[PDB]
Amino acid sequence: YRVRKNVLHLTDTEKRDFVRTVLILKEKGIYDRYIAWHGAAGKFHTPPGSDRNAAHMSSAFLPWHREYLLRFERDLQSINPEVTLPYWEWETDAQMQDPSQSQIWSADFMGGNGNPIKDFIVDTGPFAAGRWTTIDEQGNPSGGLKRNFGATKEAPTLPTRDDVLNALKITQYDTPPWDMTSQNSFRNQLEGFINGPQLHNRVHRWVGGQMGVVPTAPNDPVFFLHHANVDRIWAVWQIIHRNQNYQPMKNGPFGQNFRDPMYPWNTTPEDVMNHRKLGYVYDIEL
Amino acid sequence: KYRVRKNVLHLTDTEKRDFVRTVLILKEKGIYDRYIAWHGAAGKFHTPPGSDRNAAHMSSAFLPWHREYLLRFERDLQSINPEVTLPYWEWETDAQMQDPSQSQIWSADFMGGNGNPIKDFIVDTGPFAAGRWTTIDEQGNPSGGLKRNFGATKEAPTLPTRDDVLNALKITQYDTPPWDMTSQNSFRNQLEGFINGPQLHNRVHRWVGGQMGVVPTAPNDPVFFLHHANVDRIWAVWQIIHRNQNYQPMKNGPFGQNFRDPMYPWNTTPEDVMNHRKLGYVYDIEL
Ligand SMILES: CC(=O)N1CCC(Cc2ccc(F)cc2)CC1
Ligand SMILES: CC(=O)N1CCC(Cc2ccc(F)cc2)CC1
Ligand SMILES: [Cu+2]
Ligand SMILES: [Cu+2]
Ligand SMILES: [Cu+2]
Ligand SMILES: [Cu+2]
Repeated sequence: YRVRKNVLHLTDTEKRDFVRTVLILKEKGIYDRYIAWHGAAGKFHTPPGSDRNAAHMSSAFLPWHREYLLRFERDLQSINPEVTLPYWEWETDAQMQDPSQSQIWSADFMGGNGNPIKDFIVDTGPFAAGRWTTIDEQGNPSGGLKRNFGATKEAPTLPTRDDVLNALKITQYDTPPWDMTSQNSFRNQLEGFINGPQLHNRVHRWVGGQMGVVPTAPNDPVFFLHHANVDRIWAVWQIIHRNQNYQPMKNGPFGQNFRDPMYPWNTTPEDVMNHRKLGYVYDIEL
Repeated sequence: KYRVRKNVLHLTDTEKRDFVRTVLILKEKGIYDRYIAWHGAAGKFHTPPGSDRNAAHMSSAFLPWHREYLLRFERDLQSINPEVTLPYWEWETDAQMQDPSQSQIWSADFMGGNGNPIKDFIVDTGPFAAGRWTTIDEQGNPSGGLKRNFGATKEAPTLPTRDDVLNALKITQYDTPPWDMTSQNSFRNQLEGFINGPQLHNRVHRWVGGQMGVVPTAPNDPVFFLHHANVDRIWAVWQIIHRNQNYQPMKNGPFGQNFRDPMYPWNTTPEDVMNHRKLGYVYDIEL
């Protein structure tokens, strides 16, 4: 009942209402809760000793962020019942010679790249320094939003459309030991550790700035449109592989299994396996 | 009103045994680690960023946060054993003793004893000793055992007394602006222990030492829950005395500190946990 559109197919009002609603949540102090939640899960290892955490590098990577975006979208609609979370189709932006000139990086939406003159501090758009305060790992002020498109050796370019399709061809959702080293795994493949960095992981490194590391990534509002696309690819995969379900169903590390509570919530992957059941849908399904 | 919360000294041998085992079950399942993480995560959620106030401490939300914290915890106990309830450690009566480190609460059948100076004060007695109990650090990585150092600090060589508790109950205002560590004439700040600190709640932490000495790793010691159960009790008693004194601020305080503001990392508000009886439990001193 709640359509989630593509950024390029948004009206000027839809772009305006979305941005404005985010700034309100920021002013209310609700936005910082999500920044903290994301960082808090990143240090919750399942189990302690492994490199697997509640939100990343394991099987719960996809359902966690789905619930994450869901709650966020719910807080959006508590302000404006018409606003929904759009998605950034970065696989299509890769077609451009220079993706930074895309309409998603316009001054009326997310702003542009960082300014090399000003330590790559974002000085354009509604989320520039002085109009948008960011925090660091410890929860202290950091001094502005940063962005450095394709300035990394491991990720100088965005992933391609072919990368997305090759990921959808995978049969298993995930494979043991449900981590960074999982092979033939759609979860691990979409995350981006298969000959990394790729896809989701590559996009983070590509954007740079706060998006470059896990604990500070949600400081950039593009984080939510990026994962909305990640959530879409997962949704499409479920539609293709109707007979394939979430893995592991159990006996994986606690907090990674199908009926396990996902820190820091009581929500289980089962509770968020069907995005239609959650009350939203993507425009490509219509 | 149906779930009695008793005193550790008033517990049977069976009740102590059942409680301890239940804690060990939650630990093995991986549920216990959630609370350690929750506590540490709120300690770095500053309200607002820049200030010394966090979601769980050094502010007005200190008391309702831990009440909800203990509430959720007590519920996870009953998911295992529906008869087990969370006891409280009356540290004010232990202060009466010549040596508090001799309380029956520090016996091998409950919480174990003090730390071993030979092995960096690692606990080697009780059900939560090294090898029977794994602990984690700030970053969420294994730390290698529980520590305890009773009264080894200059600013907290002794536990707080009954008079400290009484004098705190004599305070009229729940809290005062700027609703933080420097609040004066505040029951919250008093009971927390920043008034000539460390005192009361804060002093107990520093007294026990080890993981209990710092905020992010404090829940690694199961005594953390019996300690805050006593802190919650004193708060409950204060509410009974001053029935028309309510939570402050009702508004205009930092977000997450107000009466109807969600307490990170939950959606629970101080209003939702203002009446402990409505939460489904009571303390034995009320009967
Ligand atoms: C490939 C690589 O080493 N990285 C490490 C950094 C990481 C960044 C990141 C940030 C937030 C997330 F929720 C997930 C991942 C991307 C993958
Ligand atoms: C007085 C003092 O400086 N402290 C700092 C250390 C702190 C310990 C502590 C641990 C966990 C809590 F939930 C609350 C408090 C007690 C107060
Ligand atoms: Cu994430
Ligand atoms: Cu991400
Ligand atoms: Cu605490
Ligand atoms: Cu405490």
